[PDB]
Amino acid sequence: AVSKVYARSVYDSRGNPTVEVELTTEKGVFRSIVPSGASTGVHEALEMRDGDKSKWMGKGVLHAVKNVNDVIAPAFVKANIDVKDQKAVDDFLISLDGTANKSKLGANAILGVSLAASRAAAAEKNVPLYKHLADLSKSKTSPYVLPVPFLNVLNGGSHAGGALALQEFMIAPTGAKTFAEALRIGSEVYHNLKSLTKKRYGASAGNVGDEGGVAPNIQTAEEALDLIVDAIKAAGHDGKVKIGLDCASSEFFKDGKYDLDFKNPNSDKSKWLTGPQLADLYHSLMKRYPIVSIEDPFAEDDWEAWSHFFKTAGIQIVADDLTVTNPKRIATAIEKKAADALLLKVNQIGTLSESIKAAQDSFAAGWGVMVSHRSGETEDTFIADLVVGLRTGQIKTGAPARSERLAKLNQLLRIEEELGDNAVFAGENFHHGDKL
Amino acid sequence: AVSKVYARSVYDSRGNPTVEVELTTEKGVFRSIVPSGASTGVHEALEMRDGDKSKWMGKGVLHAVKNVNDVIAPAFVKANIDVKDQKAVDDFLISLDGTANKSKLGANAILGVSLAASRAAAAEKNVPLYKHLADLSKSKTSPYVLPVPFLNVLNGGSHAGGALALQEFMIAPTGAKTFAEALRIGSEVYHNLKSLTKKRYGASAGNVGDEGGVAPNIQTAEEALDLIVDAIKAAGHDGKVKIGLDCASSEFFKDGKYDLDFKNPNSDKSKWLTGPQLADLYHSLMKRYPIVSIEDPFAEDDWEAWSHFFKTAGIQIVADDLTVTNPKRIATAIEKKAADALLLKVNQIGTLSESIKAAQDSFAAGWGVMVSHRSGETEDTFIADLVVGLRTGQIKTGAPARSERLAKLNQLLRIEEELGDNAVFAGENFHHGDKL
Ligand SMILES: [Mg+2]
Ligand SMILES: [Mg+2]
Ligand SMILES: [Mg+2]
Ligand SMILES: [Mg+2]
Repeated sequence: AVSKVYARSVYDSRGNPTVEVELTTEKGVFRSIVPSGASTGVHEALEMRDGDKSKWMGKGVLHAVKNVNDVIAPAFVKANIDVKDQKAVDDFLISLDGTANKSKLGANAILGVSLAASRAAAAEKNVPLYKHLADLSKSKTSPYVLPVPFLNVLNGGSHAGGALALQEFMIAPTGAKTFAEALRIGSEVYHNLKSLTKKRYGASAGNVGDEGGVAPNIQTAEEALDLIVDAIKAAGHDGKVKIGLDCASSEFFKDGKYDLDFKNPNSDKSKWLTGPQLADLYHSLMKRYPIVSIEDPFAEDDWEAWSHFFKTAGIQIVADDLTVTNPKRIATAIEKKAADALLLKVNQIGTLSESIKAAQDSFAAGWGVMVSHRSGETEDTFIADLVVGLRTGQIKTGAPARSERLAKLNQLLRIEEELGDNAVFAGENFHHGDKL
Repeated sequence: AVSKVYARSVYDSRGNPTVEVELTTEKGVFRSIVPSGASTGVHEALEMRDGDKSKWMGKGVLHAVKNVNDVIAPAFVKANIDVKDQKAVDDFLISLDGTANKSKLGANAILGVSLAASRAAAAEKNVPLYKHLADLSKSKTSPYVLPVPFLNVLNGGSHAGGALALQEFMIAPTGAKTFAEALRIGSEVYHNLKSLTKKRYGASAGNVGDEGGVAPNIQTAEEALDLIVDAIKAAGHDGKVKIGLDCASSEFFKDGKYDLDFKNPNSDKSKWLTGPQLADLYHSLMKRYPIVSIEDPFAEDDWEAWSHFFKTAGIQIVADDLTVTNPKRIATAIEKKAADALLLKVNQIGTLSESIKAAQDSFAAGWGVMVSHRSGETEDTFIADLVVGLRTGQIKTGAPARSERLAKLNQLLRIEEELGDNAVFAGENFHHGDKL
């Protein structure tokens, strides 16, 4: 029984204010913190900011916070809802906002309540969060599946200063036998990468991006990939580690063309690429490097481009800004055969229930599901329990550096240990972890 | 009644393993995570690493973990100690190691148990950590004192790739009325700095160091301070923000001289400076910038240089590597009049009890106490409750970027809120916050 709902302003991993919510019950106080992206898709739910340039550079969230305290709270408490009933909770919240993109109260106002409720519910059932989560989603729990982590060891695009267009370059230790081993191999590659990087491009190149990866000032994907393969090799893990990319192409799409030098204000329009051209580029990288997954190869509404590449790709193709964890967007994606994996971001849609549906819809279509954090994270470890609850077999929560990332990775170590013989690591079958 | 003592290996903010301890009582599970330094003094208690180059590059902690699980555990449980008596807990652990520097079990194995015990006690006494702490240390609680945060917005030395020798360039919002206000302005400054940096030094210059600060490739302190001052002004906080430094001189002390270009393998020996020469430089900077604190201006055992400088300092002079949170070392410094402020690090000494004593002896001698994190941090927020419990009035826990840093800051916002009207912000009186 909820006796209280309260919100406050806290800081994210980038030093920007964010919403933190606290829910009180007979069982105790439950907390949750909302994340925040940088390369946020146009179709994402509304993230409300104060816009006051005299405070936090106009990035405060007093309004959103106010909505929780002044509007949401009173009613919620009055409603007397069963926290164990996620759908109920969410329905209430959505009903309260009334808009399609949560423009009334704001997604960051709603999310926090939604997430806090699930925590309170788990306490009530006297079960671990990932367990309640599996319950909510009707996932198979025998056994549970530990996912393969996709570590963004090299940052580009909007996550770091430099010429690199592509946003994330990740390593996936699909060759590990357990979650612990995977993370060990992952950090080993990471340390080698930092050394090489400094060695090949100067000390400064070893400084890090928003997500904790090294951020060398290079201009081609080839140079980034060469470093990674050399690092994997130097670490002694060749063949056990694969690569995944996050192109975040919408960030550089302009006038129906893709600008690979978009970070340069004086970019050369003649160099801009067409969908098909960009597809040729991707293909070149695929043939040369052990890439097993590409995210956002084409812009958020460039449907034809995704569908075209999809038929020749032959590897996991993840939709991020294209789907925005929105069941309706996914249906279209599914119809157009544009991708084969969903990038799940609680904050793109705004409610847990809606996110769980997105996952269920994807899995129903034979798609894969990759749970993810946002570039602006917090000490909150929700997603760790989530990926296990949903049995996706794959997560992306950063490089093995910067605590907003390790918190989730460490959390996964604790769960694996707890589960013992009741869990298996996804390994090479990460694409369809849910079916393991 | 402690039923179980357990430990596991987790990862720090740089991707290196570390010790995580869990203490189980009738009241629940209490956890603690140990931080790890980079520019560690020769006198620090022993941090135990495995040295198996085939795993984690030799930085494993399996041994320390095993020490806790197989050595400390059984004897601790069987001892039936009362967690409420910190002293008895610590005395027990120390006697068990039996070395001057915790070289048998490792300080990293010991600290986790010591700190975890204090959490369990607080639960038992049904009080917030900071209160239990203020209790353990006989601090005056009316009101409580909230500390000024020293934010390390510009990183150098061993914390980042680049030429900059001095380790940390910090801002301190002493001209704020509340901690919440302090952090607010601190971040605003921070955002301004990052922008300016990128403009003045280039995109890559905005990338960050280990502690969340920007890392421009500059060679002089003046370049650094100039960036900062412009940032303060630009953000509109001219007057409310002061500057602090962590020179970490021990790292560049060689042959009785100081090398301001120590990262350069071709450093110019003729350029190396004498103590008095270095002191000159300092006085030069203090004259031109609102610097209010200097940490480790001289080497760990270069006593005479310290004593010399102290005579005409006229500002807070903090001892770090020189004192290593060691009472015996503190005695010496007080006597030789080397500094007037202690840098408190539980991991430099090893037990909560010993660290408390250190603070007490410092306050007794009329010194101030700056509570501190380590460059290799975790999601643990213990020090937030610690600074408050000791009522020091000042803490250093990083820039407002990277959750290993924000987690502590967020936690202080929470406490501020909770204390309400029963607490004051130290402001301009940080030096003697304990006398407020
Ligand atoms: Mg994005
Ligand atoms: Mg993405
Ligand atoms: Mg140091
Ligand atoms: Mg220091």
